[PDB]
Amino acid sequence: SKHGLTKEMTMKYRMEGCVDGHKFVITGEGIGYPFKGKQAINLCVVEGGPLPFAEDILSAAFNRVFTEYPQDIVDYFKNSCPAGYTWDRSFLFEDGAVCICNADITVSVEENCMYHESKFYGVNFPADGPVMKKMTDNWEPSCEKIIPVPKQGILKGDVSMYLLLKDGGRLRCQFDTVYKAKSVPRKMPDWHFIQHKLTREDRSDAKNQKWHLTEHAIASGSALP
Amino acid sequence: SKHGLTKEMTMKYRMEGCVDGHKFVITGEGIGYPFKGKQAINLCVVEGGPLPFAEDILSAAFNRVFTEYPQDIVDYFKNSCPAGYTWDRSFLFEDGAVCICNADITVSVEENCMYHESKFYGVNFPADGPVMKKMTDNWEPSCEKIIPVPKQGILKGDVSMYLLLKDGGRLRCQFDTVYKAKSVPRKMPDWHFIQHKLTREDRSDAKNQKWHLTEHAIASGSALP
Amino acid sequence: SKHGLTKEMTMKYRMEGCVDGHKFVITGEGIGYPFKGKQAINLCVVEGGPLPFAEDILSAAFNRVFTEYPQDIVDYFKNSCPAGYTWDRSFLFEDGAVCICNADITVSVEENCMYHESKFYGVNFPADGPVMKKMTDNWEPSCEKIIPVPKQGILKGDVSMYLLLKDGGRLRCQFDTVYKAKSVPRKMPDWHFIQHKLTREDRSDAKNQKWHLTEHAIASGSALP
Amino acid sequence: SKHGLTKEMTMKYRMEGCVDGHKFVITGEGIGYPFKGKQAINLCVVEGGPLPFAEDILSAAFNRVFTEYPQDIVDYFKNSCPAGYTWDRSFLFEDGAVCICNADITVSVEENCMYHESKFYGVNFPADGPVMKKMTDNWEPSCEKIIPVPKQGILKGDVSMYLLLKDGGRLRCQFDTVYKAKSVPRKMPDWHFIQHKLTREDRSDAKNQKWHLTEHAIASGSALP
Repeated sequence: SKHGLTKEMTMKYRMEGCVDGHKFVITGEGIGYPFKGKQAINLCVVEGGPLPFAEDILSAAFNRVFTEYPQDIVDYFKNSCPAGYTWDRSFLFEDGAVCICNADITVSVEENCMYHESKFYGVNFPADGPVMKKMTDNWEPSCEKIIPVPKQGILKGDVSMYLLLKDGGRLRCQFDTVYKAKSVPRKMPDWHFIQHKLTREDRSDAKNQKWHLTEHAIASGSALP
Repeated sequence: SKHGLTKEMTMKYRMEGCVDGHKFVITGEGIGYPFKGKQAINLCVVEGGPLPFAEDILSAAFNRVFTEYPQDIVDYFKNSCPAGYTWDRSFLFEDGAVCICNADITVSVEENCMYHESKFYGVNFPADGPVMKKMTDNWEPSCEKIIPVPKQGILKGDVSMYLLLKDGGRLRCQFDTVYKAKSVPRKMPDWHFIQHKLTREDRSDAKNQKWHLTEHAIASGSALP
Repeated sequence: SKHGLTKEMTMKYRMEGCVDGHKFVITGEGIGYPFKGKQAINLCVVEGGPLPFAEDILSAAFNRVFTEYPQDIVDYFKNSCPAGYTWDRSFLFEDGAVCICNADITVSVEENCMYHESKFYGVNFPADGPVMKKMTDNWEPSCEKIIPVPKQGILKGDVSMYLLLKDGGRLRCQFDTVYKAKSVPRKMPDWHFIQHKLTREDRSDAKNQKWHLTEHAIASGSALP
Repeated sequence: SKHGLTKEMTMKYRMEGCVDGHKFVITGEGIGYPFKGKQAINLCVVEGGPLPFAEDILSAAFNRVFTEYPQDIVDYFKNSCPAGYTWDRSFLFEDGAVCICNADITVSVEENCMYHESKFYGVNFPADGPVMKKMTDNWEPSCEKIIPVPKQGILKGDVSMYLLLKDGGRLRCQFDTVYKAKSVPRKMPDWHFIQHKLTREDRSDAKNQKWHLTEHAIASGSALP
């Protein structure tokens, strides 16, 4: 219980959102390894299912506690634990669609469990587009830049994301994030990168829309000396 | 009760939102003239006040039923009444801040009253910026383009907005809106303009954050023959 | 010769540019009415023809001297004559393509003729897109906002443009312009609108790519009192 | 003379451009190591000096031949040699300024020298801004994503850049590039990253504006297995 964290943790999730006027509630459970930056998550749509839009857009909404950090970069995210941190993100798609997501991350040390509460709002996805037609096929791996805001004790993230399409194409989406520990820390990182890789597999049956998500994420500094 | 509307109506409002992590609830009452495109509104912060951000950002969230339309353009908004219409908008500020707002408009014909329920979410306003420092001084009058989407029976709005600043400057914000009647109509307008003019005056006292808002709005076609 | 201008003038044009690596030179002649805001132009491709891209993208590059101004708004553009004015514009298309155009406008009072010299550079139009496939069908009429920059004696223009497509669709393009009289004037306008309407008709034959362009443009203040 | 390249090469440069209406010509000479991804360049302003804008904006305009590539990623850039390749880029600054740059790269095998011819156009830098006030202090190291366009035999680059400011701040700029070998190759890379690090030092004296630029660049695949 280095910051209330252990090598293998469980996670519980609850998301509320509204995309193109369609409301929904999703819940989930997962297992992850904070220090390896690995997590695996099972989501279940609990209101408003089946969703009229691609599962893939919600992927990056479901915890930088799961990142592998080298000893030589401050780990703003694990240091914020157990109380945790919150984040706000805008997604700007190349076709004018816009999302905002908000999440709150917290640890129960007694349960060795992370609680994740999020809100997802999306507007202006064209009904004819790959998201509303569910023609998407996961995000490509990426490199996000993490930038400290020193006067404020918060971080920014900047990653240009690509949602791959079933027809072989790709849809660009700009993520701009604000990461805020619940207690603004005296120790702050220098700017660094975090690389990410997602997998997503639908496991929906007759009763329920359900899928499986994984992330693998590793922080690092510039490769140039 | 042409569409359940009369020449002078009252309006009730309830807004829930969250800007840079700060939650709030606002309620309001107003009086307006649908056919003149004129409205006047009094807002009161009922949770989360005083607000940490400029009142001005919420202005365009508080009803295209209040627009003066010439006989020769279909009035998508009055035609949707009494049931009403919903809209979704993204605000993209020049400094990277992003909002989304959602509203639902409906008429009680028996009460001669419009009900307005909205949600406002904003992220990434810099703490040092004019919005979070409350250094803004109303929006400049504008011309919004309204564009029909014929296969779908909905409209888009496109207006480039300018929030004026107390120091003499201006902050650009791009509004992209989707307007959706609750029943998709057979009669749709051609593209047209709507011009808008807002006024805003804070009337906050010791007990309550409160302000007064007005809009005047007129639709028209191109000025070129 | 109010500013070296008369009610009906001729115009000569020369444009050099490069779009997606393809270089070209266009020359033209026209006739216009400065005080009515009306002009008609004939262009001829003189190097690099036939063009691999839609004629329509060059339309707004070919003179705010041709705008109808009411007496109650300063006419920054006619006041700059005969010496004239220069302008710089960025075009940002919704699909990531980007152009820049630069023009220089000047009067020969002796010839009652406006000289127009411009540069047009475009990058990143997808080869598969409506511009490079020549699938476009004129711009929709628009309303540009003109904004004074008082410390500097220059104007900005902001117009959200829509290039119509032969298949019934539309392509958004954001124009941001800087208008600079060659002598920064003591008399500056307040912000106002200019509305525009273009027509374009190809008149290409066997020897030469050629087309005809017209503009009609009228300035005005807000329609709200 | 693997593709006409050797381990250490000289480079000659000529740039023509225009930023906010100010024209200029720059020439340069350098020495670099193609296989190490290292180059060092000396620039001299030969017309239009001293420049009214920060040297730093021209930095990324002055050759992906200088990138360290692992054996397991196709090197589109060295493979295009000696004939070479061309590229087109848009720069979109957070404050609305816009640039376009075009370059042509070619090898003289007999002289063991790379020739670099470029064009740089910038508009809408505010006179009051850090670029026009020369208040900038180099770009931060970055990670660019290189994306193949398989039907066309060209690459795209996407990098979100940060120009550091003398006052401790930062200015965001989005680079979107198109890389085109003069002969479209049968061998194309998969998407990968290139990381970059620039240094810039002014060496201007009484006669001439002059500076020294270096780049170090290394390609790599995702760090996630």
